[PDB]
Amino acid sequence: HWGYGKHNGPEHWHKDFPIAKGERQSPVDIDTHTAKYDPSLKPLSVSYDQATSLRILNNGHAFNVEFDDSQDKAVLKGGPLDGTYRLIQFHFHWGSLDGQGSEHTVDKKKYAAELHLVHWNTKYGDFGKAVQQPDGLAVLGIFLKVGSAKPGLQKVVDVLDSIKTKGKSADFTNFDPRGLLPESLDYWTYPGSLTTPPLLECVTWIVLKEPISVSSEQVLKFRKLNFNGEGEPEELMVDNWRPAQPLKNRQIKASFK
Ligand SMILES: [Zn+2]
Repeated sequence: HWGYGKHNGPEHWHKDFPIAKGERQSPVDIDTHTAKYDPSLKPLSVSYDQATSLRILNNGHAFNVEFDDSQDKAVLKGGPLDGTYRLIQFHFHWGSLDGQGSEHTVDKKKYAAELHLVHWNTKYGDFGKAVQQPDGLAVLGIFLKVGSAKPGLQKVVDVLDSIKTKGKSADFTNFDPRGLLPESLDYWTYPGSLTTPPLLECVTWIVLKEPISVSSEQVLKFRKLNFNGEGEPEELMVDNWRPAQPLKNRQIKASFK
């Protein structure tokens, strides 16, 4: 019964998920002056040309755009990563106001939203096995700021009315996630965790420096979603972000000078 309310929000999660107070929790604040350039990192390889989206689901905490992850069709490689990571889903975190919503922060700055493209390491066979490993997942995080619209987001925004409430899904084929990426792949990377329960410490985070712009109208549509199920009291799906956690014994590395 975790969520983002007063009585069940991030500050409560540790009671059911003690790993919430662990050594490599996410998100974190990215202190840009203390991140260090690492010349031995590579460029990221983001290979989404064969991506096969299937469905969009309101799971009660966010909406997930799900992919076919039964072959190496949309993969992330390179950067800090060893081996091949398959795209399974993406989702967002966002605020009630444009001044908050991101999970990671940059010099304490909060963005209006944050996109998470979730990938699992093929050496572990399935997502469920991958999340039990320290190098199981790679999550590409992309900040959203409010300004110009993102044309490649509009197909997502337009289906949201059909998945208003928890448990609703809709077919969502032929969506191209390349239309959600910024121009630059410059990034920061560090070892962390899922940002939702069970908070497993299985993620190599790759957070892009360049935000994407979305319009106020696009984010407004996110904010019409509901945390509740149909026929339950309406609670808008807003402020579905975990705040920054202690960095502890971690260094954030930069791919760029
Ligand atoms: Zn997320």
